[PDB]
Amino acid sequence: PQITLWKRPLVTIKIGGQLKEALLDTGADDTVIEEMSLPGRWKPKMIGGIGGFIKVRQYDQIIIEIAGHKAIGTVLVGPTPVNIIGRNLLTQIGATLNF
Amino acid sequence: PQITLWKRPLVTIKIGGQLKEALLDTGADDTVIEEMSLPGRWKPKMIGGIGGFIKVRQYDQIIIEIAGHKAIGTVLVGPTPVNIIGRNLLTQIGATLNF
Ligand SMILES: CC(C)CN(C[C@@H](O)[C@H](Cc1ccccc1)NC(=O)O[C@H]1C[C@H]2CO[C@H]3O[C@@H]1C[C@@H]23)S(=O)(=O)c1ccc2nc(NC(C)C)oc2c1
Ligand SMILES: [Cl-]
Ligand SMILES: [Cl-]
Ligand code: NA
Repeated sequence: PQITLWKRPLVTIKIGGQLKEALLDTGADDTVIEEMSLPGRWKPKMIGGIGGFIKVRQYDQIIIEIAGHKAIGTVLVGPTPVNIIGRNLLTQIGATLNF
Repeated sequence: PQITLWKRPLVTIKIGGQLKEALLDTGADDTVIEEMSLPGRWKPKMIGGIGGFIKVRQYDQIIIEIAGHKAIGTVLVGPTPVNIIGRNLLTQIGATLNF
């Protein structure tokens, strides 16, 4: 699709069999989702956003569907205010910015 | 242009007579620029992201040139770690997300 930006670019994602809403975010290097259970091991990561830095749990090689497109990659879990799909998975679904 | 997302989508902007680098950010509702002077009236505002909130000055009806395209809108000025062009100005240059 072609998504205009008059409203937030929210899409449905599916992770762990669950549907969630997430924001397609070209200003995010990585994908960050609200607290949930994911399989496997995690590693620590610090991420800096507008209000300072927070600690998240990094899970690698996680299967996630984004707007009907399949991706398999890194998901960070932590106290983000909204689920964000960042460039690491936007690239997997072929997304570009155009003007 | 078509901007891929393998790296941060940074562009040059002109604002307040100054050239700056800024992130084209579909996850940002508003445009937020690092501390600088702008003319006219302003009012305080709080905006929240990962890490929490920062206080900014809200200036309305500010012209910005973004990658060569002029636009007008509200610009928030405050201690953001990066200059962000948010949806309120991305729409005016006709930016879309495509995949
Ligand atoms: C988290 C998003 C929902 C919103 N942000 C935009 C993001 O694209 C930021 C932009 C931004 C800010 C500060 C530093 C870098 C980028 N990304 C981000 O935090 O990525 C960071 C967090 C994580 C995400 O993936 C990696 O990217 C960095 C570090 C890791 S925001 O910068 O907090 C932001 C911007 C304008 C806004 N306008 C508003 N208005 C409200 C009142 C409706 O809120 C705003 C919040
Ligand atoms: Cl505006
Ligand atoms: Cl349009
Ligand atoms: Na003004």
